[PDB]
Amino acid sequence: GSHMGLKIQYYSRKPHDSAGIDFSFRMFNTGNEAIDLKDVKVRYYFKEDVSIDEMNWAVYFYSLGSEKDVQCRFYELPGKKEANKYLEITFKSGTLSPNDVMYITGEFYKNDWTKFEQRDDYSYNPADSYSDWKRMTAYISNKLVWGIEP
Ligand SMILES: [Ca+2]
Repeated sequence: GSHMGLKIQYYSRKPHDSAGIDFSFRMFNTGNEAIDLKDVKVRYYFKEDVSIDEMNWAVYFYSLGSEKDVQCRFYELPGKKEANKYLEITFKSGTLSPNDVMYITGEFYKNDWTKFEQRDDYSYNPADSYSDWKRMTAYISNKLVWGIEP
């Protein structure tokens, strides 16, 4: 009984052209040790020509505490054919015991209110139910534990 593990499931009911990108997801502790969410980050990858400072994000719900405890930031991802941006989600608090699940809800937008095209976004899963989603990644202490980077 000696390893940590996470798994992400997510889906978006937004149409492929959308003002908001929904990054709401759930995450399970699949290992056999409790996890401090302060050590965890998650990435949602996409493609956009706008600068990271031309987008804004919001988190509306966090099952393990206040929504204020979920902090996000946009980053550039250069030199990759499959994506050129990610939103990284981090946590100020929260604990997940083995087999427990957490949820967040959140969306991001362009400052100029123009629409995103999501068909070229690596992490987009247009669906109406949960399944394991390998195109969002999760890390513990900066080590990759779930998913596949672009
Ligand atoms: Ca896009």
